[PDB]
Amino acid sequence: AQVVVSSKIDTEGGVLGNIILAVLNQNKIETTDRIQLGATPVVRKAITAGEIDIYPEYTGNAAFFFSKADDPLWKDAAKGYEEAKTLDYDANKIVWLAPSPANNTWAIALRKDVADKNNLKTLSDFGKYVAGGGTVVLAASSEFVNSAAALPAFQTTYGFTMKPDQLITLSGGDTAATIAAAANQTNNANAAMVYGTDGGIAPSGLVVLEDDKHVQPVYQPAPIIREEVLKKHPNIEELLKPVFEKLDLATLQDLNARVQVGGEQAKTVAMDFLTKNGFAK
Ligand SMILES: [Cl-]
Repeated sequence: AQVVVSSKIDTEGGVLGNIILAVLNQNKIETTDRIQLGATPVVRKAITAGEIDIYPEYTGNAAFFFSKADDPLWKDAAKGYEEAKTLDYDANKIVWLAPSPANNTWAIALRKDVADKNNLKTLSDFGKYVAGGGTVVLAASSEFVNSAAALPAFQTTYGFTMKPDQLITLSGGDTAATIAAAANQTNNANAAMVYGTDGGIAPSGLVVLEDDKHVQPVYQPAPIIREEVLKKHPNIEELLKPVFEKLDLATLQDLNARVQVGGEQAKTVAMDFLTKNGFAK
C-alpha cells in the first residue's frame, strides 16, 4: 500500500508536504501525492477518515481541534507539542513526529536596518525602544491592532503603546500588504504584521522579532501520521526527525519565498533543500 502524503493548501503546506514526500521516496517508501488537498478542516477530516496518511500540522492548531483555544498552555512551545501529541494519539491514534523549531505565529517584523542600528532582536527589545521614543510606524490589520490577543497583548506584556501616528491600519488580514509597506517604507513604515515563516519576509529585508515572553500561541509544524501506517513503516519517524530539525524560521521563510516570490515549484524547492542537507540524492 502506498503512503498517502498530503498538506494544507497554503504555500508552506506545499513545501513541507513535498519535503515529506521526497524523504519517503528517497528511502524507498512508495507514495500517493495528495499535497495541498484543502484547508485545515478538510485535511483534518481526511486524516481522521483514513483518506490521507501523513501531512504537516502545527502544534497550536490542536487548541482548536480539541476545544482548548482559550488554554494558556499553547503559548509554551514544549507544552503545546506534548498536548497536541497526547490528544491526537488518545483521541485519533494519530502520531505526532518530531517538530520543526520554527514558530509560524502572528509576529512583528522590522526593517533589518532599523533592527541592526538599534540592536533589536526580541519583542522585549522592541518595547524598550518604542517606550523610549524610538521611531516606528507599524503596518497592521485592524484586527491585529484591536483584538485583545494581538497588539494589545503585545503592548501589555512588552511595556509599550502605539500611537495612531505610529500605525498604518489596513482593513484586511493579508500580510502581503503589510510586509510590502515596511519593505518599501510606505508612509515611513518600518515594521509589519507578519506570520513568522511568511515567504515575503526573506526578500523584503525584514526580520521577525522573537516573542521572548510568549504572548502568542506557538505554531510549530510537525509531520503527523496515522498509527497504522507508521506501524507498517516504522522508520518514517527517525527519517523525518533530522529533516524537520533543520527547518528553522529563516530556512522556512527562504523555502516559502522560493515558491511564492521566485515562482519555483514546491517539489523542486523541497528536493534542493534535501540534497543541500544530505537527506536526498
Ligand atoms: Cl526557529
